[PDB]
Amino acid sequence: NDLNVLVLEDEPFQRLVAVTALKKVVPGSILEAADGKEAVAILESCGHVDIAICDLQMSGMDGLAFLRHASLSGKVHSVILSSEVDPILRQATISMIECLGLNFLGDLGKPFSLERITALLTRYNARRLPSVADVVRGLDNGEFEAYYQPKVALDGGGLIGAEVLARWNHPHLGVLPPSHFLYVMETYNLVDKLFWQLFSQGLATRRKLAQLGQPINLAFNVHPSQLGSRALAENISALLTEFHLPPSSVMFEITETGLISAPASSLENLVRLWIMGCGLAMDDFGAGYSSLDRLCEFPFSQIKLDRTFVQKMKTQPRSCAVISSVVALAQALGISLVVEGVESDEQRVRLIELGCSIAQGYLFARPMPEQHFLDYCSGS
Amino acid sequence: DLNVLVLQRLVAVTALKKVVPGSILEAADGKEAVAILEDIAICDLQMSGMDGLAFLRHASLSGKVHSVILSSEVDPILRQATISMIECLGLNFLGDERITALLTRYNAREVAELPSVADVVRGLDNGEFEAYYQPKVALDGGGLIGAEVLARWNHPHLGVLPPSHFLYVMETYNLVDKLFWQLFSQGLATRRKLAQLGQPINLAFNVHPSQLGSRALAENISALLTEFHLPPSSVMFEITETGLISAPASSLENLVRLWIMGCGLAMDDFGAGYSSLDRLCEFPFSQIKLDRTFVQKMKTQPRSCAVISSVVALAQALGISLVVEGVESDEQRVRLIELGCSIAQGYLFARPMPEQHFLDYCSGSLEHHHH
Amino acid sequence: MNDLNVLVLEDEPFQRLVAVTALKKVVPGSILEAADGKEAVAILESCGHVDIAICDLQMSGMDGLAFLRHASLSGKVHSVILSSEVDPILRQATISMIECLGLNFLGDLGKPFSLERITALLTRYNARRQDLPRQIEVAELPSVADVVRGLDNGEFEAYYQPKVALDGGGLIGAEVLARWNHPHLGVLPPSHFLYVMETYNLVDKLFWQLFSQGLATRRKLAQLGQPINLAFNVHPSQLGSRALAENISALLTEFHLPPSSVMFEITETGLISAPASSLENLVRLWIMGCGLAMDDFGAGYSSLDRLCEFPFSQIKLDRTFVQKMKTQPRSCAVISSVVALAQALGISLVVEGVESDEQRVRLIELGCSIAQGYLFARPMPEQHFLDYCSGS
Amino acid sequence: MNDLNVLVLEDEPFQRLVAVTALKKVVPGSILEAADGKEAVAILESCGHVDIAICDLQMSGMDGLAFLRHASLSGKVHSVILSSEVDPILRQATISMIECLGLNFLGDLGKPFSLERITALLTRYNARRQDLPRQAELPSVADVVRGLDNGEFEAYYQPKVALDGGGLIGAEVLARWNHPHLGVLPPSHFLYVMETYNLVDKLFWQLFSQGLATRRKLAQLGQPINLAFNVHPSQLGSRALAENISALLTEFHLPPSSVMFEITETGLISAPASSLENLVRLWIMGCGLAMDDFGAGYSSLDRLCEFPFSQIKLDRTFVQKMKTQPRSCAVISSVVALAQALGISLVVEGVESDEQRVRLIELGCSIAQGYLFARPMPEQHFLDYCSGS
Ligand SMILES: [Mg+2]
Ligand SMILES: [Mg+2]
Ligand SMILES: [Mg+2]
Ligand SMILES: [Mg+2]
Repeated sequence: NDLNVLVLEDEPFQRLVAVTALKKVVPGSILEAADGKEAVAILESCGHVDIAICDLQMSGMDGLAFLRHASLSGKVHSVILSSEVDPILRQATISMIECLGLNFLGDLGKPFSLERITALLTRYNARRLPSVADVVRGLDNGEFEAYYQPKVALDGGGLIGAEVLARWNHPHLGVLPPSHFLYVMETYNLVDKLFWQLFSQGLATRRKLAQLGQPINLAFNVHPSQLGSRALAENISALLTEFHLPPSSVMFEITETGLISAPASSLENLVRLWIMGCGLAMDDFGAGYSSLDRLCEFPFSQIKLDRTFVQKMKTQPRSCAVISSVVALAQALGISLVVEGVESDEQRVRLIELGCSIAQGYLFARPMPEQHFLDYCSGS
Repeated sequence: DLNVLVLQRLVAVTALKKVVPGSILEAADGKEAVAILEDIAICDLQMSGMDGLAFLRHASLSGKVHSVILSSEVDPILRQATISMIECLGLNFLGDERITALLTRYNAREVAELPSVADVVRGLDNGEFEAYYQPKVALDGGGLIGAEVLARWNHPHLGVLPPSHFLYVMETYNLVDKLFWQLFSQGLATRRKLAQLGQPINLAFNVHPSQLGSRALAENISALLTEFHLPPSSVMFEITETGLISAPASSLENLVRLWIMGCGLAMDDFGAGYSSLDRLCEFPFSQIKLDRTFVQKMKTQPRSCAVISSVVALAQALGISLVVEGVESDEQRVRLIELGCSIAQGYLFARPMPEQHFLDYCSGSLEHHHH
Repeated sequence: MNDLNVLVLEDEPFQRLVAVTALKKVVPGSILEAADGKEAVAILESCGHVDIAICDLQMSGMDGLAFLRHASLSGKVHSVILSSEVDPILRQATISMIECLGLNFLGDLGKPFSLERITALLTRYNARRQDLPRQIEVAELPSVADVVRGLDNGEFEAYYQPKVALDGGGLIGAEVLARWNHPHLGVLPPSHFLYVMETYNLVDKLFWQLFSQGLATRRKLAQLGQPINLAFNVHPSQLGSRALAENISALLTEFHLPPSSVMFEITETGLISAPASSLENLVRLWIMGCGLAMDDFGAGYSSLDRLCEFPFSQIKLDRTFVQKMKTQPRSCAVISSVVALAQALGISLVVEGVESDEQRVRLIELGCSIAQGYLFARPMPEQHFLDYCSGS
Repeated sequence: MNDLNVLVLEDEPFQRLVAVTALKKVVPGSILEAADGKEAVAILESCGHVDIAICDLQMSGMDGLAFLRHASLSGKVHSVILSSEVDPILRQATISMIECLGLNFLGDLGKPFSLERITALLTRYNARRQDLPRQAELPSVADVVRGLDNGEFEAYYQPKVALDGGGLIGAEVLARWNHPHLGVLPPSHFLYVMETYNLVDKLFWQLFSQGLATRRKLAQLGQPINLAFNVHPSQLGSRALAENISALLTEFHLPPSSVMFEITETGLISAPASSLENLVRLWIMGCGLAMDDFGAGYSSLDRLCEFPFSQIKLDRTFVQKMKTQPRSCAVISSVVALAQALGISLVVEGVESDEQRVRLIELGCSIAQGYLFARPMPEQHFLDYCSGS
């Protein structure tokens, strides 16, 4: 009311029947393409397209490449498939449409039953938690921004470094945390993609900080799956070069858990980064069995313990004992320890009493976007 | 007749001008060693070492060094990783006078060893891996229905090698993807010739399970098919039943795109789980294949025959093809025909061949059929 | 949000520890732990509700799925998370199978078990909590103790289900099936006791009670000139005892019965999961001359190869195969392959769960020959069964 | 390339089936399956040689590392393949730890087994078949059963001492076989088997009453040295343990406080809650409790609402690693810090040279065991040792 449908249908009689069925039910314009090249030109100059329709059973490798064109244009919202999808590959097909960053509206067979074209229109406008399609589009569209949380010294004011955190400017929900997209990115293998957007932003921020005479070390989280990648280390350097920042300006964090399930060849990237001089933190330390055995076998330059140690100090003396033990450990290996989630002064002094040097939490600073951080940094 | 580059820099070099008979070059950094071109590179790898990590890197794709002694005895804790890191560049790793001990080791370096990681990375980089082709044939008559594309290494000293001598390496070092694209385009080229000889014959490529998780496998396959002006159905992709079991969660995206494109999809080593019949049901493979042990155990085991029968019925009821592997003799060829099998691979027809042998096999076979 | 309730089923103490440690950090509420069926059913019995069960679908020490089935009958469980992110092709089928139990599928946990991922699944749960069916403590799921006393008070009766030819309904044999004459709940099928008996090693006790009620009946049939063989289910655990085959033979002799008058049935999963030492009893029953049937068949072929000679005279197709015929027609191809298999081995095929005549005709069309199900005859107590066995 | 014997250890029957199915297609030889230890050991005894053991170090109903240790001593096993690619950082330690047993490590299998990866490991095996071995009389199951049924096991005692001085604090009670033919044997030659055939408990009640006889002597003498007895996880099962321990202490006129129980970290981790209730019961009774073999990490601390341990003991390997693995010194430091902050004692084991006695002092360690001070002794020697002090 009024919609804008684009049908891709090669076979001319089929085209004829389809479009004619669409006139009856579809309030609004309708466009027509006899192949990929003609459809990609209807795109090359048109506004929004509410629904794209094409036939994946009949063709085939054209239909797929089209949908990508549909995807790349940024101009299409939803998809109806003009053949019935096989029950056994239903979810496969939907998921495939959604990794294009298109919404799957539905499917139906030629010649179209008119009641079925209504069902899907009603359903469509009825769409007026984020979906897979949403995440992919958000990512293909530079909506993801880097946030910054400082690692400060507990005693004094301090400013030692920062953890780069992923946030998403949602056009309707606003700023969101990883739990609302990492699932999707994790499941569909977009983590790498997000990583490189953020790593670039992060280095740009690192430059502005070097321009300002600030030794703020920027720490990035690396997903274990990336650790298996052939050229991660070689790509991190190429960018560190392109940006004229030195290795040591920068640090990569990997959880203890994720390090457990990491791919056979993870070490090839890890020796790289270590030699290079990049700092390497083992994050959420104390999560597996052999935590102490791990530090032994890999020269991590930092250890981080998480929100729960701090919270548990007061009510649970065993936490204090392990905080102290860890302090000793970092102390004896000559590396840094960051204690996360400090929210109160009580907590802060206790940590000092125990021996901890670095912290993060809402006491000092919540995660911040580039500018608020830069301002924060101009001040210590 | 012996080359040394190295990169206190004077202690080892007078200790070298006392040892190595030949041409001794030298440089202070990457840039100056990269110019020092116009056999052995000794290396300090607590250079820490991005400069310590520019050097070896041109060196490797330059084809300008073969072997690497480090100028430092690194911390045993990441000695393995560091060795993997060298070798992964395609450079051989000798070690850390113990000095002269390894310089005559490899100036000399007979039942000889399995290839090193470095060996395999090199061969991969220097076009030494070649597609071979084994025909799928109509048991009744003499094919020719298709061909499987296999990987062999034209190793410079050892001759032709089967995957046992390189695939572990590539799997552990995430190099299988790189081999696949090499052999895939080789196979597409052969498929052109095959059309050009009037023999449209489907070619099947084995896909490694890890590859199915890769973001744009199917689309690349798609682009490449367009480049070679070949239709999707001239090509097939085979994945082992167990491989599919261990496959990444994203795998179905690639499989559905291939199916939708119209390439064939074969489930290879059918029956190796655990859920075999259930799995066939949930995905529409156009072909399943039996391991060669099924045909071998046909004399001893009435059971082997039974499962062949069962699978023959399974494929005919799904309207898909069945390939039986391991056909080594004529008596097992006729037994297979009683059982209702139709397509086969095996030594009786042809072991895997390099392109030209395969083409000549094809010509001959066509000529035989026409009489 | 509140006292979330999470039960983790994990066999392997180091995975359990990793998982539990991660859950403690992030889950608001209690984390419960089970290493085996016994802990798991105990935890279930004492709990009022279990909001999320985290389950590993292949364990050595526990059948995860069987616990889920039992759990679904309890009323107490909202949702399931799987800790094996396995098998892409079979993933939908695995989901639906969970969903047909009553259960809600939340997602899979990775074998990392990343804290971020965990909170996603919790937010996800928490957004569904209301829309989910109420948790009630169903009193119809007899407790372990309660099962244990029934089994000590002679209230388990043998029922008999005929196996018949598909064209006609001519009698061929029958399976003996366990029913519980529950003092106050009525007559219960295996859904209501078998899983408990399996988990507390009480199956062997049930088998000896039913096996002799059955031989009694087989004796009466012989006397009637009715050559109907009776088939008894042997659970894999029972194969544990080196003397099973010898105990079975002493008992057959005691009842004046030849081995050929009887058959034993083991599931495919059971046969697969048994140590070779244990598989030696089947070889023995086979040599004695008993029939042997491999039960709930249909999954693949690798069970054919466990033993030097295939000891089985019969194969039975899993009940679900008839239901899937319309629902998923590719399953007709498996029925065909299994028909072809049985014929090639020269053994018989039974197809179970035949309820309508439209199924009967299709099964005949596929080449099936012997069948069990509601369409022909319900499980009967002895006298109804005996009377049924007068009509040819 | 033929007549191999391959042993597959696999807990989980579908995984075992897949592996065995793959193995039969490709191995020229025999494929032997073991679903547990009871089966692994039996296959071991009948076998005479096993070319390759395929083994999962992370199983539920079988300890894969234990079995490999036992196989290593039998000298019947050449190579190992691991059925998991687990843990890239800890991989080199794992390989070394295996090679230190005297087994050649071949590689990992992807734990749904590929055919071409099997024949690869096969070609690797063949290449390495004639390599130089390494390192010894292993008694059989039958032998252990009769040995045990015939009172051949004796209690030995190892003092726990102050690292400076040599002051006596306590003693661990140890097991030794007084074997009719091959002499005095340590647990390396019997415990694994007892562990896997449900015989440990029987060994325990013998040595416990032997140890009680010795404590009671010490107590009549007014020499209060607590004796620590190792408890195996399986025994935590029987809910009667503590009643039975309490009843013996009574029979011997001793209080709970005179005695201590030791349990390994991995033992503690492997245990159902139903079992840890038993540990608590001993602690409520007033027995001492130690966690043996400590130092992997911190996860053990959080299994019970109350930590029931008064003592923590590091493994021999730590003293040993001090040189060839300097980083481990940090962990000792760390454990010292832990133990101290917890207000419990820390025992370091396997101290040989006074050189390494000095470093432990630096690091902060106080209590110890090892050959520097006193080697395990039979009753009477130990009774005299104590008399000195
Ligand atoms: Mg982090
Ligand atoms: Mg193949
Ligand atoms: Mg049955
Ligand atoms: Mg001890």
